[PDB]
Amino acid sequence: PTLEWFLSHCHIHKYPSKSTLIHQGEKAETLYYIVKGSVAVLIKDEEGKEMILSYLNQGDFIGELGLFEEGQERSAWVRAKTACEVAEISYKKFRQLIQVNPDILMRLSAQMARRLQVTSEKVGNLAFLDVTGRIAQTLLNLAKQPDAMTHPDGMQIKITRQEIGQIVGCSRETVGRILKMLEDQNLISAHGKTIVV
Amino acid sequence: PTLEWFLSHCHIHKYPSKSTLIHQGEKAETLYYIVKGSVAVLIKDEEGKEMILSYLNQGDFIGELGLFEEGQERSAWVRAKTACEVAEISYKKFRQLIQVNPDILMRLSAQMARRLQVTSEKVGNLAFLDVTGRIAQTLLNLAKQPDAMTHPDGMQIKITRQEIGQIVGCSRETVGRILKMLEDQNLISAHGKTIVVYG
DNA sequence: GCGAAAAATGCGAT
DNA sequence: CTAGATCGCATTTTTCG
DNA sequence: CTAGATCGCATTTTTCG
DNA sequence: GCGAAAAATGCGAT
Ligand SMILES: Nc1ncnc2c1ncn2[C@@H]1O[C@@H]2COP(=O)(O)O[C@H]2[C@H]1O
Ligand SMILES: Nc1ncnc2c1ncn2[C@@H]1O[C@@H]2COP(=O)(O)O[C@H]2[C@H]1O
Repeated sequence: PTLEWFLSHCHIHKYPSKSTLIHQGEKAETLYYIVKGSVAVLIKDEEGKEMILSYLNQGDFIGELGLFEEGQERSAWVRAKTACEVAEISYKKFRQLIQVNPDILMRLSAQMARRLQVTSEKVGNLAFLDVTGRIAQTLLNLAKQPDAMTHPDGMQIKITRQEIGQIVGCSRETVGRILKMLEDQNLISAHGKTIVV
Repeated sequence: PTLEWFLSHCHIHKYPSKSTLIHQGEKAETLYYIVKGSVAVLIKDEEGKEMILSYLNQGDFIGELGLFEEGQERSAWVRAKTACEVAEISYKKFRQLIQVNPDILMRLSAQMARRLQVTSEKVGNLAFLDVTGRIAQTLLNLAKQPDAMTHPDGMQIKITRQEIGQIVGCSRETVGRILKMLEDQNLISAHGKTIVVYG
């Protein structure tokens, strides 16, 4: 619709399965717009480990956190999860775009409000829950949002235990030791591809 | 300027220290703008624990995360830390003050801008750092906000060991038990209040 | 600027 | 193995009439 | 106490030409 | 739409 004026005012780039869409700490002067696919958002800790703050997808503005005050630079890594096509465009341009139309400012603004929410619940989650109850939370959230292939008795996921650990905050060998517990209990199913029965 | 206009249509109220401005859960439909004083945004889980996602001062907007979708709930309690002056409009109303002047829709979104970058880091200090690290990062965090009186060396923050905990996630005990030595380490000294960078 | 009362802290071996 | 979490109510420490 | 973390490497599983 | 190659897993006494 309105978001139609934008799409054809930006570019279409190509990034394969693993390219790092944007890197931490590098003066933000352009916002991406995932056309097809899904990137993942991550910050890391001195010793090297990563944590997956979020999983953006098909139609989510990216790297916006700075279109509002020059002098800023990245705050997280974004590496394409699948095959992603990103709609590139500078901040200034995009800016003079808003003066033409307002509506388009009223879109991501939301996007960045829905995240401010979720993330609060991640702190709500990381501090009010022990790893078990957190893996349960994270499986549901992945049984939700797209890509979760339907299955006979529920939704199906495709994620590595090593990976769960990152969204959550625990170690490789607990995520998987928990999944077995859940497995045994009959809450889900497991095999490199888990089903959240 | 582009705000006196914004306050033009904006019933304004004076809330007293410690008053609940907003309930986490309640149906959301009104915006707010703090023209004086300051609040604190906090979440709390059923067994009774609480957390401080942040403190909000003058110029800050509050309860604006339901402003984009019809039918959200207020995502967290907000309680005046002092006596505030708060202006309100009403969602439906705001949306109109936008079409006619989309600028007032900017300032706000550049706020959340930051708020997201910030609350984001909360998540990262929490899963990455130890209670200590998170106190060291908390002391400085506060040591530089609208209320840090200048001490000959560094400055004088004013806080209780329990606020810290709420901001950190650990206990009333472990905080001090963890503050004593951080003091013996000789970077700061406490006693009812604390001074950052030697005292 | 003095109190009584309301709050905020400290203990530690599990 | 290690970081923190805890509980009953005695104390400093703070608030404001 | 009690929830979680580690490490070196045989197996398994999943990925990529 | 096979297979070597490259990643993810499972173990526990501490
Ligand atoms: N908590 C979050 N939830 C979702 N997306 C985020 C979050 N934090 C950062 N990002 C995204 O990651 C991007 C990294 O670059 P920017 O800081 O430009 O903008 C950031 C956002 O688009
Ligand atoms: N993570 C956060 N950081 C700062 N403020 C927040 C956060 N989460 C919620 N809030 C604020 O608290 C308000 C609670 O109600 P709303 O969701 O309407 O709007 C929310 C924001 O104004």
